Amino acid sequence: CAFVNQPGQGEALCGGCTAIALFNQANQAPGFGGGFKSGLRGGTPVTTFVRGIDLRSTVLLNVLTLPRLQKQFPNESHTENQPTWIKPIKSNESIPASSIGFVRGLFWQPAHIELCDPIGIGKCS
RNA sequence: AUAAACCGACGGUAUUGUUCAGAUCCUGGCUUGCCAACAGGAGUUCCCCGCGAGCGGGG
Repeated sequence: CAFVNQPGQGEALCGGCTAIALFNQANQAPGFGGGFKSGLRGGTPVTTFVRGIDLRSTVLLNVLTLPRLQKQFPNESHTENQPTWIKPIKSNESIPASSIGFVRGLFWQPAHIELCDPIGIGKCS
């Protein structure tokens, strides 16, 4: 990578270009090893999305109807519908599992990282 | 001056040792190469000399 790739893609990042980085890192990438974790599907998980003629149609076409939604994660009673950031990961060795819930699972980001202070008016790298 | 540019897939290695291809076997029997023949035939032979139809001496 250091040999074959262009430098300076990481100088400066933005609201979008960063948020996307964070989500992508949490779900679709396996970094960084060494006592970090990747969740929940695993590492290198693959996505499958139905596509439409327009982003609008597309984003909806992959939304889950309330009952189809209800069938998969209904149990609810042991719900947590609170993101890692709203309510934190319960520290170490837990276990509990299977009670992740409708929301807290999809936005499950276990990177456990504090994004540095924002800066500047200039181009996104 | 192009997912380009700058850019080794690199180094070390016996395929080795033992081994008759052997013993037996007629290619045998029958045929013609015969008939005719003066080695005929024809003096051009190119140049110099000497003595006269020709004769010598020279290349």
